[PDB]
Amino acid sequence: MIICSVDIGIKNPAYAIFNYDNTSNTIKLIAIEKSDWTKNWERSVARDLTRYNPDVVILEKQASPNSKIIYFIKGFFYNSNTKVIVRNPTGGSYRNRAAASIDVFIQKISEYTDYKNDILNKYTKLDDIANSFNLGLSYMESLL
Amino acid sequence: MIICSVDIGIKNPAYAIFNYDNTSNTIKLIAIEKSDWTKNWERSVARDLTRYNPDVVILEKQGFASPNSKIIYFIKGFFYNSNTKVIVRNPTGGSYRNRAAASIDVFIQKISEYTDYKNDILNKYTKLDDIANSFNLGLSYMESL
Repeated sequence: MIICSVDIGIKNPAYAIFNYDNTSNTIKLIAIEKSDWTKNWERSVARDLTRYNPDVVILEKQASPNSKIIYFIKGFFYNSNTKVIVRNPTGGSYRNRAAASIDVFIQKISEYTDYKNDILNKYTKLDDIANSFNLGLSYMESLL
Repeated sequence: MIICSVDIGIKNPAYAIFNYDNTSNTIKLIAIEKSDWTKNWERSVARDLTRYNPDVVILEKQGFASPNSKIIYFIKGFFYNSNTKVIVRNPTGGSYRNRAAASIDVFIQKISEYTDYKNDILNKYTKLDDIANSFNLGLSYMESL
């Protein structure tokens, strides 16, 4: 089973891709990447989602130009075999949320990837990365 | 060529289906029906759009603050990379009731040129707002053709 969580944005989208092994009840992080959806966001989203052929897609619940992406994905995976689930954002002011997410990320990712240093060196801004990672985790917590 | 114009609404959706013959430069109305998208709007929209297998789909432009852009972009994703083109068109002044009145007048007087089935269309559907809207939207698209 392949899981695709997506922090949705135009200038700063991000996606985390997990592999779910129901046999071993374990979870392995495959890849988190920062994307760009400013030039033909439709084709960019289709590409980025179908790249790894996911079994389930997790979208962050958000008048914003991102609900169009939510429903574009919903229509794009409707007649397919991929389930699209929209989840709530994974307290305080809205500005504190990104800091809490980055802390939880930098402290929780080491259990899943073993590739922490290169992820931190490649991507300096950890907002959307942390958001997608925590969104995927919050979905999979309901599974186990 | 089959053209599908869609007046978008949850409790009051409507769709007009035209047949476009580029050879004869003529246009024939096939069917206009009022739909219901209150129970699983996703399945309802997929059903109503794939019903006649259209070559092009015409969608009404809606603001992001309206609960209908979700239907717009659901359709866009639903027909993406397919052989059906999805085009969003502008609404075909004053109050919404004056807009609907002008649309109903243009509809009730212009449909007879295309369907020959005016009397039964008027007898079946009493409220003509969204029906007229979808018909005029399809016409406004084909005028560009």
